[PDB]
Amino acid sequence: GLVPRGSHMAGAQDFVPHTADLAELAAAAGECRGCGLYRDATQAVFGAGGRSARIMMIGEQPGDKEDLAGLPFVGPAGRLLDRALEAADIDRDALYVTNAVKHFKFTRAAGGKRRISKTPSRTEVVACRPWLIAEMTSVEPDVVVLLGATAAKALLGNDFRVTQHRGEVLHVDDVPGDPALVATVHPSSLLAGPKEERESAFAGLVDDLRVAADV
Ligand code: SF4
Repeated sequence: GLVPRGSHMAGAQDFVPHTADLAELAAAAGECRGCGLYRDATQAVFGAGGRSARIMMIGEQPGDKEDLAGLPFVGPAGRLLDRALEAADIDRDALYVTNAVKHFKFTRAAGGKRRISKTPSRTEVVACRPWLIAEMTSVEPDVVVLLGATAAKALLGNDFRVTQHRGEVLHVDDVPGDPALVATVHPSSLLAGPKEERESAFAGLVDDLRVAADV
């Protein structure tokens, strides 16, 4: 064909430039129309960090605060994650942090105090995955921490259950570079609930971060 058929016809793939440079990738994501989420979001929120990072962390999506900060993990969940990283003795300079989808999907409720996140469909996750693959091949992390169900399923499969594999180092044969994978609870889940449950859950997140950092 004058123009061939191929992966560039699906999802975000044709918006991803043939460069591993994270600044160029982030600039290009600002123009992505790979699914419908770019329309109502303020901006794309690419990952943050550098290519020497040994640990990559992936959440679900930018939330209300991130959508306007332009940066991942800035809101209350990000502050809880910072507390856990510090308890786990993990250097922020060793991290590249991002999300399975790069545009905030949301609604409002009258009387609300924030835009309410809505779950990306598996269709949206698969559409945005080209960016995640670009990030992973750019950074070459030794280990990927998957924060919550959307991010864990993005790499481990749509049937994967975070709740059934806590503490475990995983490897799957179609992830570029074959990094270790550790799936854990998303920090937003630890913000609410009875104290004893939040405290036990926090300790478990610190444990999983420490497993990842010991890879
Ligand atoms: S969520 Fe991902 S695939 Fe969809 S428009 Fe945004 S960057 Fe592109």
